[PDB]
Amino acid sequence: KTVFHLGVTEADLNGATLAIIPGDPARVQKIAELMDNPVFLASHREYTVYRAELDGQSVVVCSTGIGGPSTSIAVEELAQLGVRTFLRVGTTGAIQPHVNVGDMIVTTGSVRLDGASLHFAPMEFPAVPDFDVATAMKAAAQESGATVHMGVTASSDTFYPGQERYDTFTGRVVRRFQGSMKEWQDMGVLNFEMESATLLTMCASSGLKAGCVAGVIINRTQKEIPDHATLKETEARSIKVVVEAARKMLK
Amino acid sequence: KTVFHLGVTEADLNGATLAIIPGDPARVQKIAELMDNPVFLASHREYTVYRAELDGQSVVVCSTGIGGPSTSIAVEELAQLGVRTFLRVGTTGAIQPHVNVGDMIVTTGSVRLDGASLHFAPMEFPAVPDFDVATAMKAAAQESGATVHMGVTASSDTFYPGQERYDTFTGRVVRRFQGSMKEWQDMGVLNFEMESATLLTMCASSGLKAGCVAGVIINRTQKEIPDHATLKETEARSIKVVVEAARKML
Amino acid sequence: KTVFHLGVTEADLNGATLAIIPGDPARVQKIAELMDNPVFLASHREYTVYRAELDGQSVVVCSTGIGGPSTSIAVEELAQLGVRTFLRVGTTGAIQPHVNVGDMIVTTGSVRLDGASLHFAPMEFPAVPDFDVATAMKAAAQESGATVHMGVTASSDTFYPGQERYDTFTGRVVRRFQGSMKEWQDMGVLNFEMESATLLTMCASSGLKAGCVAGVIINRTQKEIPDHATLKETEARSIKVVVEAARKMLK
Amino acid sequence: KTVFHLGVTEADLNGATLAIIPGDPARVQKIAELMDNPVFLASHREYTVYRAELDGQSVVVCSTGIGGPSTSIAVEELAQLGVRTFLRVGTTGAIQPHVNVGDMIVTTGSVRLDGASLHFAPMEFPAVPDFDVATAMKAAAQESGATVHMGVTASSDTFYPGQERYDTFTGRVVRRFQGSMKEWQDMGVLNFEMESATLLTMCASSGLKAGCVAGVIINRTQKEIPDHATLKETEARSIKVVVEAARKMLK
Amino acid sequence: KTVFHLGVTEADLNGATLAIIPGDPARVQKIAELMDNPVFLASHREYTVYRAELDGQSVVVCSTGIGGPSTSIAVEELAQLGVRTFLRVGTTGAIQPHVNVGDMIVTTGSVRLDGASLHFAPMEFPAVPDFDVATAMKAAAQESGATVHMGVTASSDTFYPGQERYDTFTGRVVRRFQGSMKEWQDMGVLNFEMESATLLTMCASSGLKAGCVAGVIINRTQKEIPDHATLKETEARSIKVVVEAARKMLK
Amino acid sequence: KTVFHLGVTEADLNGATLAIIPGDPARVQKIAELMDNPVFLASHREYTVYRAELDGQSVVVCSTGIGGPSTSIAVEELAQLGVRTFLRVGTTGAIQPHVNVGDMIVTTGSVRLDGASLHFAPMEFPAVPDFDVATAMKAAAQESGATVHMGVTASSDTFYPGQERYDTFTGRVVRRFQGSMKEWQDMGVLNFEMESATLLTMCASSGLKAGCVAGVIINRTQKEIPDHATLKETEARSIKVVVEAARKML
Ligand SMILES: [Cl-]
Ligand SMILES: [Cl-]
Ligand SMILES: [K+]
Ligand code: NA
Ligand code: NA
Repeated sequence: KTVFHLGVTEADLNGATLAIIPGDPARVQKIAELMDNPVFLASHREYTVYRAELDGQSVVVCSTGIGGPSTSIAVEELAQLGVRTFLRVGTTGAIQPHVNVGDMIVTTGSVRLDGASLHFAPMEFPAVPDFDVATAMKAAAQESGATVHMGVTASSDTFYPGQERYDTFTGRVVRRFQGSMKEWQDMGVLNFEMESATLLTMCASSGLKAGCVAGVIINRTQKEIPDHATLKETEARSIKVVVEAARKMLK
Repeated sequence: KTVFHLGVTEADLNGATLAIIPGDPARVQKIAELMDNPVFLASHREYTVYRAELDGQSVVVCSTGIGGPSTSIAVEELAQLGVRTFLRVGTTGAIQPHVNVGDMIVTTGSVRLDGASLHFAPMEFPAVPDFDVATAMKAAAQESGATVHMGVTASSDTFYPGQERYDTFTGRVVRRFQGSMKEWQDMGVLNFEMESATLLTMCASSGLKAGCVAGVIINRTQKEIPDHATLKETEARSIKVVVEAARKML
Repeated sequence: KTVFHLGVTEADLNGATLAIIPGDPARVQKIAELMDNPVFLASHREYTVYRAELDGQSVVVCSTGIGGPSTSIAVEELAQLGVRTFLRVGTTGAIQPHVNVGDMIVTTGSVRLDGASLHFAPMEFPAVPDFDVATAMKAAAQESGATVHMGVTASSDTFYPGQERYDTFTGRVVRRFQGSMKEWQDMGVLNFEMESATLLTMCASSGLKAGCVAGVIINRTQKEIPDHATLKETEARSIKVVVEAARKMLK
Repeated sequence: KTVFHLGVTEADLNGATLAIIPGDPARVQKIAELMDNPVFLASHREYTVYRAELDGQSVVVCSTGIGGPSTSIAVEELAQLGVRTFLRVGTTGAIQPHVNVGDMIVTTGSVRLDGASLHFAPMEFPAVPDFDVATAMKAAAQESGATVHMGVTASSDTFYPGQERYDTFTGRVVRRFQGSMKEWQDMGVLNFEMESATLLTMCASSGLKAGCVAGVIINRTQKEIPDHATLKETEARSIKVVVEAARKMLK
Repeated sequence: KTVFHLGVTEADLNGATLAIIPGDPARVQKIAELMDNPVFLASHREYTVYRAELDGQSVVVCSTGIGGPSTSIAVEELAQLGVRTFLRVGTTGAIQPHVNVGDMIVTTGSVRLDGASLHFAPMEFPAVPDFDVATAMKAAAQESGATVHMGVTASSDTFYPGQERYDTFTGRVVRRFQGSMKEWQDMGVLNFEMESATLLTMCASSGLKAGCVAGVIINRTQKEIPDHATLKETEARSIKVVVEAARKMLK
Repeated sequence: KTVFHLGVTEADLNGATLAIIPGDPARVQKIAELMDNPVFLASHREYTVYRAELDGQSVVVCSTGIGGPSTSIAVEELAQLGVRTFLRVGTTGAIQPHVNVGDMIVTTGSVRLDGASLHFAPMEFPAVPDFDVATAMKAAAQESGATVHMGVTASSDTFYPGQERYDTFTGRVVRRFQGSMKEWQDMGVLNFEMESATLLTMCASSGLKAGCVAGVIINRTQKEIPDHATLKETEARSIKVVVEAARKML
């Protein structure tokens, strides 16, 4: 009746079969307010849950927290309450020099540098979005006017060594990830993030539709720092895009 | 420069940056003749190479043979000669009951039950098609009147135990693949095929655009050996689709 | 010099070298409250940070959120700011019949059913706590009058399939985890939780001291979803213990 | 009655229990014509099937195409039709400086750098030839007057990165295969090819007798290009040897 | 009624529930004679078995030989005869620069660079000692006045390449172990040894209590082969420690 | 210059380039006495080392103890002292019905269910004996009059769960090895053993010549208990065979 982590019932969802899932709980209300009659449902741990209405249809907005584990919980419990489509939205740092701040990335596949994806399908299984969702996301992102990159995302269970960051406490990176960023860059990988492999694998192997869209707020190959105005616009466009993607997904 | 296996030069390709790559060498000419001015280029081993023209643009048709290994050779050598986009048109076995023989399946991602993909990217890397290619294949399949399915393909380095076929000489399936078909089926995997994992991983990790459309010649809900009656019709439909998909990519 | 996620500085920590790291942001204040001069530092995402004083020494309390990924971020950024010792206090599902709800388990080693641990050390590396911390946790737990169990914890990147829960949306569990709970039970594994493998492996391979003590909120031999009853009193004991464990580490 | 890929029946084989299996379909007739009454059976895909008679006994010659996958099909379908002994013949590129063009390599074991072998046996299983076959091949090869090398062959699922070739489109080789040729060389590996691991593992784990014999036509460590006559002699010798090996295998 | 390899009966053990298990057969008599009424039981292969009495309780001393395999046999067959606690006392090579010859190392966890541990638990399982044993070992070692180190031990199935020794016949080390010693050192791993991974994993997963204490006979930051001069003295201190650790475990 | 574990020098071996390596130290003298001028060199741990003479050539006999780890030490340290050929001899339990007690098994390849082999070569590398050694062993075994089996051996790091034994303290076998004996049986594996994967992988990847021969003294699939006479005859034949195998190698 009431799922263990989200603290929400099916009734609270008002027939919603689609959820927009940001990572940050503070972003949930912002996304919900883009739609009609946003309603606060619950807030427990990293899970802030809102409901809103899009073209007369109920839409859930639920934060996942950082990482596949907390994400897998949110998706599972929402799925128990009837949610079938999951739209990942956020902002990300690109690792390709041709990708600029303000561009949109729609994940076509994820490098599974996570662990939670393995709890739903063996490693050989592709962390791939639902085609309709990826299509809707591409459409919404392009209609926003932004430059849109359809490509592979490296999905890491860590923010630091898994994204080959050396500016750390130990300043070192395990053997597996040494020189990994260059390897991903050469393989055409667009960006790092921390939830897509879990989300895509879990859903693609569980009869759920999922996809990931993100605004690029920084480029690790570029030394130039984006201004607050461009960052604000990119954040806003990212959530505008995901809501329009939701609109395209609704029937 | 003449590539080792394909036996063709970049000049032979006449500026072609797109290749249609069937597995069956006999399908190459059949695909090429759906296009303009088809010309036989070379035939060596499982590699039959034709060149043709589609809306004024050169297109290569080149068989890959069966399997990731022979496929990886074909793509690499075509890539050396300037080909950047690869459209696999193949035959496949459906593992979902609702899929019918004669249907088309466009791979959105491949289960990597192959070995060759590992020679281009670690297993964590997704065997995913280029989005434009997958989109073009879906559109082409629909516009050709075909019934098309978008979804995950289990891409196996074997035809028999890796696709959990039991009607074999030993009748055994190695532990790893025991119950695998139902596991894939439960996970929503649409079909079995042998080249998509290699092709998709190799291309997605090498700056090449790839995709796989395949005609369903069998449903594993019924049997293990594809009926010989529907093969040619299904193939004919698939090549119509892949050529139209190529047209959309150009 | 503020860390990326936690939003705190080294100055904010007032020389703290020890951190208590609950998973639940709500539990942070509750822990800091048991110490002297608790002060809210920051709250961003699943990271709520308080500072407090224990026997005249500054102690950080910082939520990790659910899962290895968000935990690894908290630990790394706290480490950048001078923290060297991390005490996880959390909730857990015991899988041994002789362990009761309300009991406490000090992890002596974690089964690495996560992904983040691999970003710090290969799978062969033991997810083992610092010996001094485990010692301090055992003594603190005993001195609190509660029944304590020393032993191995299965640390999963998921709450559902990785802990072999079948009462789910798909009702399926991937081949890897089919029959896994019985396997762990037969191997003497005490409980399931979601952060210890990451925490212990990361710290044991990074020159950081870590340990995990957890209150049993459910016995998996009985059911899959923990009773909401006694969730509070179990939580109350665990944080009492972890503070005393911290006191022993600072002595 | 008719096998799906090869397009032949048991009757077409005329009681043959031994098959010579070259990679190249264009080579099948050549091998068959070394024996008595060569008869074209079928040609489909990379599979050209001939029948011939050796000392009054029927022998099948069937191409496999390049790679374990296409090979596994031919072996399986031939096995269904009664073939129990499989003699791989072809030419190869050595990686040892002491192995010269014109020499014969008889595989005593294969490094499993393929995928198909795993579909018959886990990686721990040795890709080993049947001892009688290896013995017969060594005998035939030595009786040919050529210098014969008995040793380990590296069996790669690719021609390019798996054999650490950098003269490619991307010019890159995955981490796994970087420095791999030198590793194999130092381990005494004689040559690269692309079928033996699959063939040998499949047969050894399925009650089939298999072995691989190859003429050396190029050496990765040598810069000299062998002349046309030498290449022709080596090709001719290789198929003469495999037929003589078949003769020794026939009972 | 005699166990397969050890050649002893339960009656021979005289009610012993605790075993001291050195690797060296010659060390068995030395250990036994530190206690009361030492008696030779049997010697077959690498298994020399003695019995003695410590505070009126029977203690069995049994060599394991070198390696997880022979160790697993000894542990199993002793467990068949009622032994529940296993104290490994061994020799070890220091990985850290300031762990000196003659120091004692108590293993808090083992890097599983072995194969035998996998025969009892998958790699995710922690090679961790029983807490009481590790506690008793630390106490005994510290009370003895020895210089004691608590920490992670790299436990290898080989003495040479698995402990990155280069002064060997080939002078080669497989890719996996190239640079591994520095990796372990940077991760804070204290020492190399060959039995702890198997012993600890086996026991922790089989309801047996185990621990490993080892005398440092070489510092690997200096050389590869232990000097003979300090062997006897280091061994003498280590066995004094393990006997006292046995005393602490008995009750 | 004495090697650390074996406690012998190169001079001690008197130019020996071949070693016979039984697992049991007690069997070293029994092997050495089949040859000329046997001499005790050293005994430390599980390593009893003898030197002997076979047709005028020095041959070392050295025990390895049970398991790959201790075996790898002996092989390495002997190799440092000039030994290049290693003949493992022992007795084993067969898992195939057609393999009777008294028969001889010459390993053609080993299932690497060990850990030490990985310290010399990745798992993909075949645990294969030197062909001359295997050939010499087959010949020597045949000349003794015993039925000889050439085939794959499952080489386990444990005696109990790795050989799927349930008559143990816990009675438990880890998931990996559950049903494993039947798997190997179906794959035609002849026997279980505990040293060959390490020995063969180490030597085949290090320019050393190795092989394994073993008399069968028990069959997992047979109820019948072998009598003392046949057992005694089998262990005696095994060492006779390995000495003759050594003779053929020299
Ligand atoms: Cl099919
Ligand atoms: Cl050492
Ligand atoms: K041993
Ligand atoms: Na989280
Ligand atoms: Na092929």
